[PDB]
Amino acid sequence: ETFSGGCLFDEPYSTCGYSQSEGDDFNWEQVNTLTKPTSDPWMPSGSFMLVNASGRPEGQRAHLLLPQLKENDTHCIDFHYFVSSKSNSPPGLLNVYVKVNNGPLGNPIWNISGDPTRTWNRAELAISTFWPNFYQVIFEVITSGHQGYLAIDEVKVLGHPCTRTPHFLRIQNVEVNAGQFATFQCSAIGRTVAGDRLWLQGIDVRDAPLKEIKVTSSRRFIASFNVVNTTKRDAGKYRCMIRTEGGVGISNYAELVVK
Ligand SMILES: *[C@@H]1O[C@H](CO)[C@@H](O[C@@H]2O[C@H](CO)[C@@H](O[C@H]3O[C@H](CO)[C@@H](O)[C@H](O[C@H]4O[C@H](CO)[C@@H](O)[C@H](O)[C@@H]4O)[C@@H]3O)[C@H](O)[C@H]2NC(C)=O)[C@H](O)[C@H]1NC(C)=O
Ligand SMILES: *[C@@H]1O[C@H](CO[C@H]2O[C@@H](C)[C@@H](O)[C@@H](O)[C@@H]2O)[C@@H](O[C@H]2O[C@H](CO)[C@@H](O)[C@H](O)[C@H]2NC(C)=O)[C@H](O)[C@H]1NC(C)=O
Ligand SMILES: *[C@@H]1O[C@H](CO)[C@@H](O)[C@H](O)[C@H]1NC(C)=O
Ligand code: NA
Ligand code: NA
Repeated sequence: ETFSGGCLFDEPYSTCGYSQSEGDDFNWEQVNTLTKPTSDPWMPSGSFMLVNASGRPEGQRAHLLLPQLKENDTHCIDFHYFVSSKSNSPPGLLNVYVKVNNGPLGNPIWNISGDPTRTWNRAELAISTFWPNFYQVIFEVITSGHQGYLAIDEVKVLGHPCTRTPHFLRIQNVEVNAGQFATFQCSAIGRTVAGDRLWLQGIDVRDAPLKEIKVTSSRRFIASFNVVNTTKRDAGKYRCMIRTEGGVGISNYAELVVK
């Protein structure tokens, strides 16, 4: 029993290999408004995972974890999400995390500050981590203190590149000596436009600046990030990150070596 990674929440979520945490503050609820309706104006319809934020203080955390995914083909994760609030004010933050090969949680690769618009919005994830390696998508709500709803009514894992996000190509470790720049060549397939934010995130390390985006064709660009005048207190793991109006794409972790 492997898992596609995805879930309509029509069956119990453990059917999809989704799980929760007992190490945090609560749990997501699983609802179906067709089988038990609700006259709550701020409630969405259908089958979904819900956070009810009523009588929850600020700071409270709750994780819905995807099965570990061990993909061969370049693929796409998209989820569909909903937020509502009685106040014109948000019920919580929603964060998406990726741990790769059982690693540290790291930072949210994608997040909304949860503005309560009671509509559904798509977001797609383009993760470059493949068999024999694996990763785990983790949905984390953190409550604002005000009442309302955050919901996810379906996650889909498709076997093709993401449409609204470029995806990165394997990026190799970088090795240099001392007082001299270290260049990361974040090479992608797809299109990038104005709004798009592009960045190299290093754990425990101040982020290298975007140095340039060099577009080679309608389907290929390289974003390059320069860590200048390098020392030992610079060495660690780096990753390519693109945020577009549609999703987030992330390369594998490249490592930095200093001689
Ligand atoms: C998001 O969180 C909110 C806080 O937990 C929920 O609001 C609560 O919703 C319930 C609705 O069931 C409401 O209280 C009802 O329950 C009482 C306790 O049993 C009861 O006295 C009333 O309901 C009915 O049940 C009794 C027998 O049990 C019968 O005598 C009657 O038939 C009676 O009508 C009562 O209305 C709360 O007022 C409300 N709590 C708060 C603090 O706001 C939301 O439901 C939840 N959203 C969803 C849809 O998940
Ligand atoms: C991702 O790809 C892995 C590649 O291994 C081989 O898979 C078979 C089908 C064949 O196409 C080979 O040429 C290919 O390299 C898959 O690994 C599995 O391969 C077998 C079929 O499941 C299986 O007997 C074997 O035990 C298994 N594991 C290994 C390490 O070889 C893997 O299944 C695949 N995952 C998916 C479904 O994406
Ligand atoms: C979370 O997302 C916002 C955009 O909503 C971004 O600018 C902010 O800095 C992000 N923080 C992270 C990366 O956790
Ligand atoms: Na939980
Ligand atoms: Na659903």
